Amino acid sequence: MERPESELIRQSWRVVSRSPLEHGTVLFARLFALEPSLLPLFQYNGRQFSSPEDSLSSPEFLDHIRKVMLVIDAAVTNVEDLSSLEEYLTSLGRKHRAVGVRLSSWSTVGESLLYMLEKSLGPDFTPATRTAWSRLYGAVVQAMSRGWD
Ligand code: HEM
Repeated sequence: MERPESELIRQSWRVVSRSPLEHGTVLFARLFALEPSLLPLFQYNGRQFSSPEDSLSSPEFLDHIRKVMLVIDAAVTNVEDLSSLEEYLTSLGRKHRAVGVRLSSWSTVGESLLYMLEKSLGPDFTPATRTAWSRLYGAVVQAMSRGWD
């Protein structure tokens, strides 16, 4: 990730980072709207969520969203030199393994992240901004993939 894209990522993330659960709530609502077959992957207290709105009522799931947003925040923090996060990201890929699932739906999660950013930023979601985030997301998924394999 080069310099120009890096300030773009930082600037755009500031808004998000002020209310991470409200934003991650959009990401996951979008995710389950696009691919409801991912809903059963998130099971707490020996229960499957029936509908996407059920997931938003689960404190365990909302806490999961906060973890996701904290990891994206760590990626933003290290956007200039990710290799600093490489080991952690490989360990995160290992975690998915695993608990049970592949990362074959990585693009859908990526499009849900970009959806949340588009909706939050509005006119500030420039072509340059989208491209920067797509590349950052791609870099994170690659490190996680090294994890998993
Ligand atoms: C490729 C599609 C993905 C799927 C289907 C998926 C699904 C899941 C599932 C089922 C869990 C376990 C939930 C639980 O039992 O609480 C999980 C954990 C997690 N995921 Fe994802 N995930 C994907 C990609 C990602 C990406 C791209 C990131 C971040 C950039 C991410 C960050 C996390 C974090 C931080 C956890 C918690 C890890 C821990 O407890 O140590 N995931 N994911």
